[PDB]
Amino acid sequence: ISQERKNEIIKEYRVHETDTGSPEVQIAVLTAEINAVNEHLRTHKKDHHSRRGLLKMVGRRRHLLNYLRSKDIQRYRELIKSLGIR
RNA sequence: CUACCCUUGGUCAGGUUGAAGUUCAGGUAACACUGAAUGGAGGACCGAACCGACUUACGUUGAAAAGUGAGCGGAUGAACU
RNA sequence: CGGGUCCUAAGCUGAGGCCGACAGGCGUAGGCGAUGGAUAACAGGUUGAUAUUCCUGUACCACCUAUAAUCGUUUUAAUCG
RNA sequence: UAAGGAACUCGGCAAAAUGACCCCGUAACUUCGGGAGAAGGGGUGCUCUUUAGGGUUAACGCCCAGAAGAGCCGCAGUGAAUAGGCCCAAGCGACUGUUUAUCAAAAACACAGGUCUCUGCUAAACCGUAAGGUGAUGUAUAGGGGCUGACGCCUGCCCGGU
RNA sequence: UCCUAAGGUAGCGAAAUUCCUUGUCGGGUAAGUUCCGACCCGCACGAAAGGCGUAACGAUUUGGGCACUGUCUCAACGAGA
RNA sequence: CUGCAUUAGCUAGUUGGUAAGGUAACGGCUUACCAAGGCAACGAUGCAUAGCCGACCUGAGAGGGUGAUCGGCCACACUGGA
RNA sequence: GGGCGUAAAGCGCGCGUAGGCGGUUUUUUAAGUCUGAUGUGAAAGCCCACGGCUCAACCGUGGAGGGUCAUUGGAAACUGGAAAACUUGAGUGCAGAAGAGGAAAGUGGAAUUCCAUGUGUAGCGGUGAAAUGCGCAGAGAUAUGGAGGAACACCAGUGGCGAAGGCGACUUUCUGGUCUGUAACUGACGCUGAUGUGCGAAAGCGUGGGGAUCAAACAGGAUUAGAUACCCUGGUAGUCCACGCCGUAAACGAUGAGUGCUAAGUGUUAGGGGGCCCCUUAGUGCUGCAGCUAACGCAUUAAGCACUCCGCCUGGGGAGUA
RNA sequence: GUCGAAGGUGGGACAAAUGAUUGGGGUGAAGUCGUAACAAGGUAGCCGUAUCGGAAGGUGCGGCUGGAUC
RNA sequence: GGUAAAAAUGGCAA
Ligand SMILES: [Mg+2]
Ligand SMILES: [Mg+2]
Ligand SMILES: [Mg+2]
Ligand SMILES: [Mg+2]
Ligand SMILES: [Mg+2]
Ligand SMILES: [Mg+2]
Ligand SMILES: [Mg+2]
Ligand SMILES: [Mg+2]
Ligand SMILES: [Mg+2]
Ligand SMILES: [Mg+2]
Ligand SMILES: [Mg+2]
Ligand SMILES: [Mg+2]
Ligand SMILES: [Mg+2]
Ligand SMILES: [Mg+2]
Ligand SMILES: [Mg+2]
Ligand SMILES: [Mg+2]
Ligand SMILES: [Mg+2]
Ligand SMILES: [Mg+2]
Ligand SMILES: [Mg+2]
Ligand SMILES: [Mg+2]
Ligand SMILES: [Mg+2]
Ligand SMILES: [Mg+2]
Ligand SMILES: [Mg+2]
Ligand SMILES: [Mg+2]
Ligand SMILES: [Mg+2]
Ligand SMILES: [Mg+2]
Ligand SMILES: [Mg+2]
Ligand SMILES: [Mg+2]
Ligand SMILES: [Mg+2]
Ligand SMILES: [Mg+2]
Ligand SMILES: [Mg+2]
Ligand SMILES: [Mg+2]
Ligand SMILES: [Mg+2]
Ligand SMILES: [Mg+2]
Ligand SMILES: [Mg+2]
Ligand SMILES: [Mg+2]
Repeated sequence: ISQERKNEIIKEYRVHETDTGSPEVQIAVLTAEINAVNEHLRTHKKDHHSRRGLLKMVGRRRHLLNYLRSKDIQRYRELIKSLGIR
């Protein structure tokens, strides 16, 4: 995804100004990137190498979503409805 | 008459099975996929009309120059008319 | 009411035309040709023998004649097409 | 129709047996569809009592349709009539279908599929002396002809002869 | 060693093909020229005049069970033409 | 406190509830009714094998093997039912 | 109280689920842990002591011991639980870097084969030597043109990239990962990974397309005792493309992954920093201590020293068979 | 009358024995055929795969060194 | 660059 679009996503989900590392920001950007590669894979179904990157991104999102639910369930519930992930 | 064909018409009680697809639920990164429900496929199933003619008995100067009786096959189809 | 004085399918025929010892074959325009399209009447009564056909009652369709509310009256704006 | 029960016979030919509906249950094998109604069993009348319902109605009523229990009668309750016999193997043909009108219905024909070959379009092929047609108002994923015949696994060697 | 264009492969096999032949052995039967399995000395199988399998299907051909019975032992009686 | 996954599904009185009956007694123990539960890779279900233990044999120990005599508990009494 | 480079043994390689394991500080709790008390763990036996049998065996008596036991009282370091912090791990941002990483279109040039003509002539081709073959119906050779498929010389390097298998003309589009610096941010969010789930050379299989080259099978020639080979001339599948299937290789570093620690010297790839030199990060080679090893060897790219987790081994054959 | 041992009937499951015949394995004469591997084993060998051949094996494709004189 | 081609076999003991 473009740095412009990424920056827009950070601003939408940043917990505080200057926040770039919160699970919310990281999950949101990951969600965008997963969708973009899923789009690539629809046209290019035999780009196995790119799909592997997508699999790693899905796992990293899962692990952060696991951590957030563990720490703050409200923050989790708000993030999943906002990003439409479940 | 009969064979095939052309054009235009008609007919096929009732019962059964339950394809694809779809929807919902679950499931997935997205798909596969799973379960219900829905759906109504087929030279599909059983069985009358109808069409046929496997067996057998009768009939054999016949009721009949090819039939009758009892069973028998198909019966939405390459159907029958 | 069914058919004709309506329509066309397959098919048949076919002015000229094309082809062919002859006879004749083929074929265009155009015709003909229902098994289909279009198309205005029903109930009751009645004979030994006919009936949506006769009769009784109540209808419908096309056309004609007359009188016509109204509308028009020649680039026409009433009307046919 | 005693007793027997295929001893009959070329051969169970014919006959007998099975048969309805409901419930339980159901194998090898398989192309996963099937096989299957597999098979093998159980129930079925009438009366009374209690009692889930559904359709149509304001309701009543009417129509449909169960369940449980307790009784009654006969040799027997789909009390008549009508309604699969079944199973295990082997050959052949995949299959539905077609055929010797009137001695053969089949393992024969056809078939979807395979393959070879011809054919560039006024196509090849076919009918006609021709004209004119079919092919096709189609155009090589098409059309004619030969052979093979679902599907699965396969399909070896020989071009000397014709 | 001789010959050929090349010498039949896989699979299958007393077979819708096997003369000899009721081959031989095993199974099934009290007893089986049929049948099934196996064997291979294939008279004279063999790969699209296809080879070998094959679920489903068959008024197909074939062998064996269960049930059933006047088919039979072996006939008898009754109804009707 | 036992082996086997070349045993992965198992169960319909089954899991729970309600009521009644029944038992010294609690309880699906049983029976109607209602619901769809219960169990299982932390090995259910199946199959095989086996009485269990105090002990006993061995081993430096940790372990391994075994379950005579004696004592405890359980089960059985020709087989099966009452 | 053993191992898995070469002896038997690292899954071909990822993505991940359960499970196992997990950085630093504080506070608290007390499940594990530690320390007592109480009850109980029959008797017999074992063990120890003593006593009785002439001794011993044996008999008797008293201790001692035997729980993964229960109940209850303390301790709190560690493990666990709870609460609150931290930034070193792990990520994110920001600023840079290189790359045959992947997918899909498009564009080139060399060469091979075939076909068409011109010139031209008696061979060409091939081998150890031959022959089959091709050619005289004009071959081969040479010149020019056309058709088609496949692969990309030079660059090119123990070079680069990728989890592995792999990836080499160029262009564009889409897309994955990695490294350096910085220290915005988050704040242990981590590691491994049974069962799962994907990817996976080549050959092979299915459907459709394509067919230059090479080439199982197959056919000639030759060699040979024979030659079902090696060599020669041909040649089909296949080799190529698409989409499915297969799921295996000495899929190898015969070396599982993660983390930290432990002499040096030298080359190279992509960076960073400071004065050609020095320092530094991540790769990639060679050489070589300590240590390790049966030896060979390995040696900061461990096969050294450690901790976590997974897979695997237990004589050979039968057999990777039934 | 309910329940009910034993018994009967039926379709399945599992186990063991046996069966014409057939398959590979093992062992055992100094049997027959060839010579595939070990040396550059006389075509380096081996791994996966495909196909072919009396037999070991051959050949194609990819891979490995656990090969490669000068 | 090469390269000459062909080039089989030989009981178990001690
Ligand atoms: Mg039918
Ligand atoms: Mg009849
Ligand atoms: Mg039928
Ligand atoms: Mg029928
Ligand atoms: Mg005419
Ligand atoms: Mg005229
Ligand atoms: Mg008419
Ligand atoms: Mg009259
Ligand atoms: Mg009798
Ligand atoms: Mg009798
Ligand atoms: Mg007889
Ligand atoms: Mg007789
Ligand atoms: Mg009969
Ligand atoms: Mg047939
Ligand atoms: Mg038929
Ligand atoms: Mg006839
Ligand atoms: Mg007949
Ligand atoms: Mg035929
Ligand atoms: Mg042939
Ligand atoms: Mg015989
Ligand atoms: Mg024949
Ligand atoms: Mg033939
Ligand atoms: Mg045939
Ligand atoms: Mg016992
Ligand atoms: Mg010891
Ligand atoms: Mg080894
Ligand atoms: Mg490895
Ligand atoms: Mg004691
Ligand atoms: Mg390939
Ligand atoms: Mg060659
Ligand atoms: Mg392997
Ligand atoms: Mg380094
Ligand atoms: Mg050799
Ligand atoms: Mg060799
Ligand atoms: Mg060969
Ligand atoms: Mg010797």
